[PDB]
Amino acid sequence: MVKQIESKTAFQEALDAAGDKLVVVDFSATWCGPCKMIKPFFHSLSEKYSNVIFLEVDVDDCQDVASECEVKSMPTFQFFKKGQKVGEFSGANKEKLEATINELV
Amino acid sequence: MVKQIESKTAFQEALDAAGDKLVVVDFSATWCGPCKMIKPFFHSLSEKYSNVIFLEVDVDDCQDVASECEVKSMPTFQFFKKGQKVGEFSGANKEKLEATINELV
Repeated sequence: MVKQIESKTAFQEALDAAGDKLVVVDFSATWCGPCKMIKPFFHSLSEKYSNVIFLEVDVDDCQDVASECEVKSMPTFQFFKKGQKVGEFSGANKEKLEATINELV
Repeated sequence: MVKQIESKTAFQEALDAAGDKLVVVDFSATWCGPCKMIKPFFHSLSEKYSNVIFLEVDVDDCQDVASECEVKSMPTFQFFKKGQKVGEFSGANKEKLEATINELV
């Protein structure tokens, strides 16, 4: 299920502990409408794909992580495999989220 | 020069007091890179076009205004004439900002 990130150290330690597994990070903001609309579906994906790690970073909480990951739209999903970014898109598109997970797993 | 908005009442009162003038609102976030990159140029435009009102809304400060204006990218520029939205785009594009101001003034 979804891991809540509350520091840059925790973000890095998570990308390390993932090993060979795909990591999907949702960068979101609480005030932003599309973020709220997609949160339940992002949590259902985490129950459906045991083999993929799902992280949530609130950009207001972790402005340093947000800045460093160069986020500028919400939600933004970034995909990582062994510390490397292998995909990214923004917008609350359900079909695209899952289709990207299936391409990258 | 640029007016700092710190409430929804102040945002509404500003759109009222503008009368027939174009209002350009920059929705930004302090942590976001492109926002910081374009801030000086947005302030130079405000000195150059006396006849246009330039407002700044920090989306962390005025999450209600941000939500209601349905912002989801930073920076987002929204353009208003007599309380009505007449244009919008996002991204730190200098030429486009000024070209839109000249189309709408």
